Amino acid sequence: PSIVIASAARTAVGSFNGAFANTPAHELGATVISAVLERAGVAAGEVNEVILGQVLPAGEGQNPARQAAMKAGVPQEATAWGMNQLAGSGLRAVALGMQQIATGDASIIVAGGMESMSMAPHCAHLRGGVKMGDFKMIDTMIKDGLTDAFYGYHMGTTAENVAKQWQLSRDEQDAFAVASQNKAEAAQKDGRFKDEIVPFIVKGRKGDITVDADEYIRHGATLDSMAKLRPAFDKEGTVTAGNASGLNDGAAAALLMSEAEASRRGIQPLGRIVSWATVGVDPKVMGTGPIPASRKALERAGWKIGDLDLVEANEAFAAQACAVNKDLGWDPSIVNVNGGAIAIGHPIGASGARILNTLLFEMKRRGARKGLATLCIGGGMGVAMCIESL
Amino acid sequence: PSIVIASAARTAVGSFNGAFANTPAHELGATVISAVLERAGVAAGEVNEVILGQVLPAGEGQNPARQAAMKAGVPQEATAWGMNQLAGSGLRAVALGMQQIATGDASIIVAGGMESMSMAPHCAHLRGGVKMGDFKMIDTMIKDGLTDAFYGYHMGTTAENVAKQWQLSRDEQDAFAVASQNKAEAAQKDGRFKDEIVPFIVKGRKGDITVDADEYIRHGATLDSMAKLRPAFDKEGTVTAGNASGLNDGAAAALLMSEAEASRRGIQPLGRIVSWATVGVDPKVMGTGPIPASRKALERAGWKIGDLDLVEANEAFAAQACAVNKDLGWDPSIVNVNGGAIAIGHPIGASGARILNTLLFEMKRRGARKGLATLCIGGGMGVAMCIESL
Amino acid sequence: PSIVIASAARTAVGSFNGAFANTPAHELGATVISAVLERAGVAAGEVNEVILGQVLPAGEGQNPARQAAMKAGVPQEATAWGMNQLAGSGLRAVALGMQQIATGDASIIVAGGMESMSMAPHCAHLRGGVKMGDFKMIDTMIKDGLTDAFYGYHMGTTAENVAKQWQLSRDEQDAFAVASQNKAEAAQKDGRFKDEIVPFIVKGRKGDITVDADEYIRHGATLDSMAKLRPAFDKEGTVTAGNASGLNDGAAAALLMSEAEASRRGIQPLGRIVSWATVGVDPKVMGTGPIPASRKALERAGWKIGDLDLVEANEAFAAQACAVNKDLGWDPSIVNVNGGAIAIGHPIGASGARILNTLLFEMKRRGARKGLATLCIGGGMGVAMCIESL
Amino acid sequence: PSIVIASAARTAVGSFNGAFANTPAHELGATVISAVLERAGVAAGEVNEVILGQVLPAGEGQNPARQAAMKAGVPQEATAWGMNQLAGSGLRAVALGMQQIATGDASIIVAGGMESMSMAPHCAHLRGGVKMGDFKMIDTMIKDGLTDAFYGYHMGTTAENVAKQWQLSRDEQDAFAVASQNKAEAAQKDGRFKDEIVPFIVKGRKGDITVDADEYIRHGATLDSMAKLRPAFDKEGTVTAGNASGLNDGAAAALLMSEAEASRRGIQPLGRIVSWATVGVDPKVMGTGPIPASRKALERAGWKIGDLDLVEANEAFAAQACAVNKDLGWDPSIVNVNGGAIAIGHPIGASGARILNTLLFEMKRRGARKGLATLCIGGGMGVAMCIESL
Ligand SMILES: CC(=O)CC(=O)SCCNC(=O)CCNC(=O)[C@H](O)C(C)(C)COP(=O)(O)OP(=O)(O)OC[C@H]1O[C@@H](n2cnc3c(N)ncnc32)[C@H](O)[C@@H]1OP(=O)(O)O
Ligand SMILES: CC(=O)CC(=O)SCCNC(=O)CCNC(=O)[C@H](O)C(C)(C)COP(=O)(O)OP(=O)(O)OC[C@H]1O[C@@H](n2cnc3c(N)ncnc32)[C@H](O)[C@@H]1OP(=O)(O)O
Repeated sequence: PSIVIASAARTAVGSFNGAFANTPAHELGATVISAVLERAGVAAGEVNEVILGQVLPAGEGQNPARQAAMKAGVPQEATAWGMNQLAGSGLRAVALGMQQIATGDASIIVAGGMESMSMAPHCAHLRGGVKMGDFKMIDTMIKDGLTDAFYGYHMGTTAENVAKQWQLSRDEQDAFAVASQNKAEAAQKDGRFKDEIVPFIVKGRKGDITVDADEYIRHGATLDSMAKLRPAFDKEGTVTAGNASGLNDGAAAALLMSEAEASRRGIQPLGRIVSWATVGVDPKVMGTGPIPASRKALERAGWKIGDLDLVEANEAFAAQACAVNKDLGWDPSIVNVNGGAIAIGHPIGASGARILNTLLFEMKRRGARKGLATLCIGGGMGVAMCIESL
Repeated sequence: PSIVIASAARTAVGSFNGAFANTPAHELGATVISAVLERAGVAAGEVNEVILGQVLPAGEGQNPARQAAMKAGVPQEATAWGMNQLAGSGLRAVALGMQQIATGDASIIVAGGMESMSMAPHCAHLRGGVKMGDFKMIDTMIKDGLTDAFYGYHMGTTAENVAKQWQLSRDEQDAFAVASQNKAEAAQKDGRFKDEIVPFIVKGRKGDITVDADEYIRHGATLDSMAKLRPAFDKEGTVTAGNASGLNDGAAAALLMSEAEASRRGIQPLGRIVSWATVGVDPKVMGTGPIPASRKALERAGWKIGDLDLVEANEAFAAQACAVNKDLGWDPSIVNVNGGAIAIGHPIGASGARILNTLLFEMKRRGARKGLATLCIGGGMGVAMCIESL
Repeated sequence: PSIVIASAARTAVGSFNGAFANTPAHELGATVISAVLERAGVAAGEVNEVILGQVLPAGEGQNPARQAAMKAGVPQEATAWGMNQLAGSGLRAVALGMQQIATGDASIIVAGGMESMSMAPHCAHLRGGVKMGDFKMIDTMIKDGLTDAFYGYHMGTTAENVAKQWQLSRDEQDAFAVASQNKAEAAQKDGRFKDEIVPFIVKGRKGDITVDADEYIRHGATLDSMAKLRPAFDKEGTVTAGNASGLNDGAAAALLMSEAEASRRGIQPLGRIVSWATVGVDPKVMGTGPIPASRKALERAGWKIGDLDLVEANEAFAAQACAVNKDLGWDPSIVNVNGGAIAIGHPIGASGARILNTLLFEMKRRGARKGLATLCIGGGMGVAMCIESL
Repeated sequence: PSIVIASAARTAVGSFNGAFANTPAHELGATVISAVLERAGVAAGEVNEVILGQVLPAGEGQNPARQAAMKAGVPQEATAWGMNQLAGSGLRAVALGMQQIATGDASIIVAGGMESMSMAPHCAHLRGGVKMGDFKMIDTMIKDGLTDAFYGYHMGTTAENVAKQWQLSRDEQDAFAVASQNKAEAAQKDGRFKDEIVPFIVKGRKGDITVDADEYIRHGATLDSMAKLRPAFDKEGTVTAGNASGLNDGAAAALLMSEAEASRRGIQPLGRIVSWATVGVDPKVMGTGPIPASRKALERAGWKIGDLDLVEANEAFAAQACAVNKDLGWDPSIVNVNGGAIAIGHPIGASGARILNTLLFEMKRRGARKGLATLCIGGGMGVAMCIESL
């Protein structure tokens, strides 16, 4: 069983309280699903199921994955469900949809992730009531999306654990965060984000606004701007607003069918899916996931690391990214070539569906036979997926 | 591939704000995880991945699937995620774990669902700031759990729609409710729930308490007690609190491995998952969900409906319950043999693993060979699984 | 000018989240206004102004004093206002009422206080908009009621400051606390709170409840009960939940008019206001306020301490009550004869009027000619009033 | 007994979330207390009591009046309290101050009001808990300040009710509004608010800002810009954002003492308090309050309406201001000569002292012998004060 990605589409990544400040995630998910179908000329009524990862659904209504699907006119017959591997959420959904087809329980899947971090509420358990005293209204975005459940600290503190263990400096992490801005701003001028991006219409009261640009890419980054920042996590630390990724909005997807099914419908696929994998690492050093998780995908497929021609390794942080870059020892010239999540941004639940899209469209453009996407996960996991263009 | 349910367990079901009014889901989760590990004779350190369905995770923190696994003594090298097909979730995860093994990506999965509706917070988007005027604190249990996202009313109003369609009188709905309470009260006194129930110790400042008994079952439910209430959703309707299920907290799971992997180890499985299916219908009549699902399941197993010896079909509402039974035509004596959710309760994400456990253990207890699990789903779906005893 | 208290009344004092847990303060106030009218034989039409002290009106709506008056049927042509000198309020309002009549601006005043500490809300300033992370919902009872504005600590910490300066042992404070409970119980049992209490009907869906007993008074309070408690404010402190007053709900009032006005109407008044005073003291030892205030009241009356026949000195804390009695040196057997606030409760803005009602109705029953009510006040003040029988 | 206002002062009136956006009301009051002292040449040590009207003190901590007085160096031996008669507050506190001196209980009183509508929190009663279903976080500014407690509608609705009863057109309201702005602008440019205003230093982190101008006053207000607004309260209405006052922050105060005392000190007082009055009306038409209150004040003074040389009548709403002027029939050319609240702003509990400050300083400037200040009050009341020059 060979399961292909016939099409792929992603919204631009927005900035926290930015383009998509008041846009429910499922609206963004609605546009990517319509966009994969439109691109593959498959009608929404041919879609068996919609699998969207999502970390931050509080307030958004029953099963926002279904809410996306219905708004893109996937009929009532089809099915939709969410899931959560935090930041591996959006790429694991592609694996799960891939698995729906190899097991012969669905014919055509649309799988990705969606994320409105801007729209995440504050919350508090108030059923028993609060007999007396102050309490905290909690930011679900931070609590459910960015804080470890086991130690109680921010994910910036787990990338910092990788900065002392691998001895990565404050200079070296500025040289990756600037080099991801530089690579990404080049990309954006060059139009290389055009193909993958499907524009989204933010419906306003005094005028619509079509968003087709990733707005968290700061233009023309020097080094002295990065190296004059103040650590956001430790107070004698090395991770900062500039070498860590952002908080973002965004949705992203891929359209799945068997390889036989694409070629019947006259569809030249972006890739085949050849393997994946998911492993666990010490939570304290959660950024290291992409290492064992790339290894096991690369073993399953039957590929080495030197084989690879193109790689996305989500830059949740600059500490974690460099560490996965070092241990695996692959050519860093082919890694995050149109930049990564520092510059682009990091919409948690969508982000793995993002870097899958960037790789598949850049793989097409440049002529790379073998790609790899990978994402470190909070709690200490890694996830990966080896691709092969036809 | 031929996967088998080696072991299974669940907590008792808690009343709304009752025994587990302050117990986080993942705590209830860890207890059921430890349970199936110990019941199969597999050590936590052999588990590859934990899949928990869960509908209402806001405030609990990062990926409660990982929190339940790590607490239960599963080692950091394994992985963990959750998902949301609403009331279908807890059975869906078992099917999702079956595909990991079938696809050659996991040896051994723990799969089920967990839900604390007690612990679901209220919430509000408060980033913009509220310059003036009231804003709503939104009950996430009601918003994300029980409210249709397209039609804007409760699930119980969809039960009015199904009742109106199927011409199911109030007197009929109350007679299904009282039976389901009478079956469950009978099964409680007779220890038919003891096997599957694993006690949960609620730790407290002032005394540990062991919960080993479903507390939502009302003893000696009479036809008058059901017939004295008012309609809860429609002011000239039929659906009341007596003939719908409640708001509850619990968890439930199953350790899945290939059939061969069980034999090596001397485990006597509680079932082979022969076939599974999920179908979509109109959100207005979401209770009809089980109908196309149970029929597609049966088609995938190559079974006729008259081949089943046992059925658990989830009792969200006595209106939809009566109707699903009416269509499929199976003997109602082999349906919810030990009562259903009206009596036992309806902890949403957990329900699908809840009824599966119930089916598995009565399937063992009476020597039934063929069994089917099914659940209706908000926003217009159903899910279903055949189990066959070894 | 010679001003009399023609009539007085109070609700029973409710326990925190007890009998009045969901009764707005103005509803309690409305019953006492109606009662002082009924007791004097004065019609609501004849009232000029209602003045009600109240510390925690947040969320009750515009000017709760006007709500209470309107509810009691005081005509729209009268006026009403609220005021806040913390625990002084309910007494200070009476003096303020006296001054309307003494300056010829009113003939007929209803004055006192009202408080629902149970109904006091949690709050936060949210107009700016909170960009990110967690914020504090503030208990307005604690913040606006019980915390010193200059030093940041609870009123109980000022009770420790007084326990330290006056060298007041834990066992001395406990014996006082116990004696307060035992004298309150004896008075309650003997019917001594009957004349002052007007019953309050708590209107309830499933039945109305008449509350006519002070429910905070513990029956059979033992010295061992007090002795076993942990210090509530300082870990090597002496002040506990037992030897401090509680958090409580109630209202109390007095109907005033000139002595010649009472004479024409043939009313036998409860008392003439001979004098009153308010003084400040250091916030840190706020419980000492009654010292300077009572001395100043007595000076203004032309009375010696030895001339008093009965005293209500409010029992915020055993520590401060003991300091006060020690310094003034009045005969302790004439002070809080029927118990005090440790036993009865401390509904802040209402307590001044509460202990005036107690003073006035014991004065009448025992035939005492000369009386004095006094209270300490948060932020460092006291208030005192001298009453003589006609 | 003759009471004089020896001195007076006010902060500039701040725009809602404008200059004083994060300044607690007691900090504004502390600056005005300091200023009346300095302007009278009276030391803070000689103050007996501070009395500050305030409607919205939730979350500011214990008795903000005491907080203001202490910050101003008023010694701990003095006393301070707050009161609430809504927009009547800041004036009635002055009459209450007078009465303290008039009955021989104090020699020296600072009295007025302070309000921060910007700092007023949102709130909710959460003590019992919220077992299920949505609940509102209530804007305390709207709930406690601006909503009628009997009818449940905003004060702007009482204004409409007055517009309809007095048959006041939109065009007439708009005219009056534009006249208020144009007159306030003129008075501001010409320096007429300089004497009354004390500057307030907003303490910053990146620099202090000195505020000494009333920032709500729109410069170059056009009739067109009033006329184009949509009714704010009634969709076929008349009352708009433009012909209503605003939501504002500010404080104001007067230092009082006897006339014989000011003579001893050699103070030339701003005025003698000759009479005051407060009267109730129907809540539905509360804007009319000033009518019977001014009449009652004039009758107490022994004055005819035509004896007045200057008047401040608060402009809560153009509709009610116009009705007041119609029924009383005083020359509109002597009313709100420097504009009113539509232009200047309406910090509720501070406004009655705000307009007293404007009457007094204009009375001084023009040599006007007889004045009157009056306000309407939510819930159906009025307050008025007569002032004579010495
Ligand atoms: C503001 C002003 O201007 C004027 C003033 O006068 S300042 C005074 C204002 N009022 C105050 O400061 C209130 C003082 N009291 C308090 O703050 C609170 O009651 C407190 C903090 C001291 C207690 O906190 P709490 O969490 O509500 O505990 P609470 O339930 O009341 O009692 C604690 C325990 O002691 C027990 N207890 C209470 N009173 C007791 C007594 N008299 N004897 C024996 N046991 C007692 C209770 O049963 C409870 O036992 P359990 O936990 O096993 O059930
Ligand atoms: C409590 C008591 O006892 C006594 C009393 O007297 S009650 C009186 C107390 N106060 C009140 O009742 C408050 C009355 N006012 C309000 O509640 C509010 O200001 C209001 C509801 C009327 C308006 O509030 P809002 O929703 O924020 O609208 P707001 O932004 O202030 O104004 C809307 C428009 O009016 C316009 N506006 C107002 N005056 C204008 C003028 N002179 N020229 C041009 N435009 C003007 C603004 O330009 C604004 O346009 P934008 O949308 O482009 O910004």
